Amino acid sequence: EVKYPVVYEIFIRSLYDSDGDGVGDINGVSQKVDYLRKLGIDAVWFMPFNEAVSYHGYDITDYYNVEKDYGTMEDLENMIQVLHENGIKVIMDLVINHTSDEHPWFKDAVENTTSSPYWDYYIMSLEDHSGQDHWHWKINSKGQKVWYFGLFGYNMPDLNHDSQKVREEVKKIVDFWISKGVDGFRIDAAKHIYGWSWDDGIQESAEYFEWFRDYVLSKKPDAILVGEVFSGNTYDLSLYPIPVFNFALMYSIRNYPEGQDGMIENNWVEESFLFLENHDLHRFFSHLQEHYKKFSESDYEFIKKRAALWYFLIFTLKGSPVIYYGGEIGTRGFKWHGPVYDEPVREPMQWYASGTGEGQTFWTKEVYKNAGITFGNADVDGCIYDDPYDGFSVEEQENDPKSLLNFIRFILNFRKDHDAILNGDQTIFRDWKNLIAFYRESSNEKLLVVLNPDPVWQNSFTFEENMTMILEVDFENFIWNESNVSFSAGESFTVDPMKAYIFKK
Amino acid sequence: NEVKYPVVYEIFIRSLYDSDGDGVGDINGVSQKVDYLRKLGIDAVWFMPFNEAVSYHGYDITDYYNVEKDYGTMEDLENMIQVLHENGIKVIMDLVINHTSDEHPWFKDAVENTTSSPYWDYYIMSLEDHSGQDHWHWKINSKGQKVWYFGLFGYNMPDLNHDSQKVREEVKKIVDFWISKGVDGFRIDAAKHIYGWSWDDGIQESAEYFEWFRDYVLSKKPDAILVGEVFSGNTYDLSLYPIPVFNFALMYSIRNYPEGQDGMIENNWVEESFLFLENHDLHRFFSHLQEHYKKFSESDYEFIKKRAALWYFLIFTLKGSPVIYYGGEIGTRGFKWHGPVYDEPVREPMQWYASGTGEGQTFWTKEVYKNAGITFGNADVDGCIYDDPYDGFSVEEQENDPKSLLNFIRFILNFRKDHDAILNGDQTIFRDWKNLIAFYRESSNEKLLVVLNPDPVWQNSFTFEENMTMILEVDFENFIWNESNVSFSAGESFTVDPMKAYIFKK
Ligand SMILES: [Ca+2]
Ligand SMILES: [Ca+2]
Ligand SMILES: [K+]
Ligand SMILES: [K+]
Ligand code: NA
Ligand code: NA
Ligand code: NA
Ligand code: NA
Ligand code: NA
Ligand code: NA
Ligand code: NA
Ligand code: NA
Repeated sequence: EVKYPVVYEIFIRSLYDSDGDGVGDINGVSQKVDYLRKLGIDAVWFMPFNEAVSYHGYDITDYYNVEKDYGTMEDLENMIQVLHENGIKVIMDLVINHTSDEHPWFKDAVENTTSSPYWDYYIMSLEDHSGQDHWHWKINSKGQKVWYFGLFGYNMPDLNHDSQKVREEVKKIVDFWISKGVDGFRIDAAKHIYGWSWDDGIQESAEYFEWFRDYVLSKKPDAILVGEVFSGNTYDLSLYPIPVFNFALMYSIRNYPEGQDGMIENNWVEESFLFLENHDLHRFFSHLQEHYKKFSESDYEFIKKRAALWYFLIFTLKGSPVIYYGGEIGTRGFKWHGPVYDEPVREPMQWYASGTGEGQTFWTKEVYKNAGITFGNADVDGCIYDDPYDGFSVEEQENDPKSLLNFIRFILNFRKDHDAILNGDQTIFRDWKNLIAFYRESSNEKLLVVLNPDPVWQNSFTFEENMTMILEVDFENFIWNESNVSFSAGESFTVDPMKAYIFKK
Repeated sequence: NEVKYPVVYEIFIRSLYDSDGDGVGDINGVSQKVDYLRKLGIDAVWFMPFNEAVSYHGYDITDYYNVEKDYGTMEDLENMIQVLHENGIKVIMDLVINHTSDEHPWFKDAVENTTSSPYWDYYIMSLEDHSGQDHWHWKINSKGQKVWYFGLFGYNMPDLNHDSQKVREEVKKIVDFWISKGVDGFRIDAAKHIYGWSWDDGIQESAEYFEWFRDYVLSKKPDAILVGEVFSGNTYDLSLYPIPVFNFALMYSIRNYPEGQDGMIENNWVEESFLFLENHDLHRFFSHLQEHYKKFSESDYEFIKKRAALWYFLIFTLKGSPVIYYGGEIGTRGFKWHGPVYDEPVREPMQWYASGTGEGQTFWTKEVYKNAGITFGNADVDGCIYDDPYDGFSVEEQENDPKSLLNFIRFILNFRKDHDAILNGDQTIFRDWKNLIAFYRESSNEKLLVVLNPDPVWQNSFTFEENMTMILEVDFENFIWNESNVSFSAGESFTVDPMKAYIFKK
């Protein structure tokens, strides 16, 4: 009964360690269900929890088992039950573009070549493919050289989705996890299902998800589906027959954090999931710092205010908003380019003022130590982009009325009470740099949402019908209230710089 | 004998060539490397700021009328301009007039003497309280008055007040002065920000400002080169300016779609804009491509080289002045950092030698990296995070290697010199597909058809609208090129394979 649930993206390894090895785990997730519920989220998307070679989980070796680092199948079933009991759905990261090169299917294809049932699961050859783009090779025990295609590299051989066996195997994976209680799927690398290069075959990849959608919805009509199509082009995003993450809006906001004429209409993708950061990007807070060249601590409050304003927008626009774990406390982080790469935007969630306490994950500390990184005291406290006592923690923000955490909790709690946002259509009313205004309307409620992201210039509009102000936000003073004020059709309303309002019919 | 679209080489003096041994690239060093520049096929050099300034990059100026001492003397500069001129190379000065250093004597006087200072009107200053207002800063003078001032880029970069006619007169005077030194044109820093109370405020007002600036400069020197740095990927914003600007839209589009995209040329077109693939504020293009493909291994260098080469080919044949950032021609690597260093790693010592060391090699970064505790890439030892000894990335290793990026670029630039249609011609789009970029260049003296297929997989084809002769073929996948002529007739069909380019002549 909620068309546009709020999604929380969790990296299990960095959330909560329930047994002391420093690694976030599945029982750890269950132990933080109260925090999730109070945050106001409707669903969790987990980064991959299948058995996999690498820490991030995107190179899978068993689709039907749980990564041992995270726990057991029993743990997973229990956690799904706990989240459900708390009104929270579970979205599974489905990684079917490729497997690990350590997947038993692939190992068998390498060993037994054309005699292997899995030879046709992949894109393989015994003919020399040296020098060809994205082709790799292994030598099996018989000394034979086996060539295979792998867009993402030698350790991620591509699956052959022209094989009906592979399609049946995808159906079995879907069936299996639906039987465990999973509520939907986030489909990894949805851009690349087909294509002989990075930007080849988006039409064929989109077409693939017609059969996939039909199958999943046949088994579970209310299933959540979202594809990761890593493109900022609205045409590419709109091609897909399933919802996708709206990278266009995300990039637009990052490029124009003080607004831009036409921002909403120009980056609109119907039914898309709205977000500001994820496990593949610089953290949004850090991006804003870089944008403003404001890297010092006296600029934190300045940055917080701009961040909050764009969260407000994706929480009120039509579509499902996605919060990346820790985004709600302003978690910082930049991708690196060696000797570590995406670890620093996937760091331990900061529960504690001091950076340490019960359940605190710290798996990164050994990673950073072995890599020789001491910047940010990373090799001792585990985080390049967080320090003890710096205000970035759940503990420090929890009872602070001006924290980003409590703003987000406030808006998400507000959101639950308004069917026009949860289920409604949308009609853009204004789409200017300093005046974003849109109606949300379901059969039960009609709202007008307005926001001025410009730090300098006010704007105004005339009411089209009688409405009541039910929310006011002042991002510059960082205060908000729900005092009701009536307005009449024909009345002019001024929207000051960095304010937002919601009016109700 | 005019060239409307000269090839520009962007030089960071500190990182090019050290002529006196302190490890700091200097102006005499530039003169000593004039043969390399001429032979590369460069028509003009744009120098990062060489005025007296606080920081290593030069963008916080304390004297518009003197040369930074790290780089040399005014006499050095005059001789260097002479040397480049004698070699057919023009000189473009980085003109930084949005702001000065807070250590500029004008600003110091304004703070100290307030409304009695001749320079009070030069800045955006006030004795009224501005606490809490964004981009407002203050200093307290010797009389204990708190002086407030606007500084978009920060407290140490107070904005000049361009609504003041005194500041307009000062700008005229700076321009006149450097013109009298033989400077051939100006790259205008932060042209997006001349006006505006915030980062994205006042672009129209800033564009309007350059009408009077252009009119004044051209009145003094009709053939002056002008290009504004407007840091925006929006073609409408870029096209608003009455002077040429760097085409950030095309650069971002190529970086986002390095295997082509429908409408690439037309959707990112900015008339008279300067074309480029990297600069001193961006990740190096070679490194960008590595990240894009997740190909950071040395076994992938060849693969990356080929892609880099085809986009250089494009910006060397499209209408506009192409700009090469120093070391781009050997595929120099580099990522911006976010602490303890920032843009230093994309502004590292030019790699002249296979070994990393040799006469004139700059190494000013070695101390920077040592003091910041950076040992990655052995940087505290050889001064480069993003270069190693004997790794193939140097002028020495590439200069006589037939398949090097340097030899390809040098080849195309010297080819370019012989074709008036590129140097001076108009442009007419013929095809604008992901796997078929094709456009005419035509001057009164020559007509060309340029064709490129950046798609690594899918061929395409077109039909000739008139008889033309193929005068260049480039195979990027095999990394070979040739100028053996082949005639073609109107109505004849031509197939453009993946990763190939052609130039046909009427
Ligand atoms: Ca902290
Ligand atoms: Ca080298
Ligand atoms: K992934
Ligand atoms: K600059
Ligand atoms: Na654990
Ligand atoms: Na694809
Ligand atoms: Na694929
Ligand atoms: Na830290
Ligand atoms: Na020197
Ligand atoms: Na501006
Ligand atoms: Na300014
Ligand atoms: Na090095």
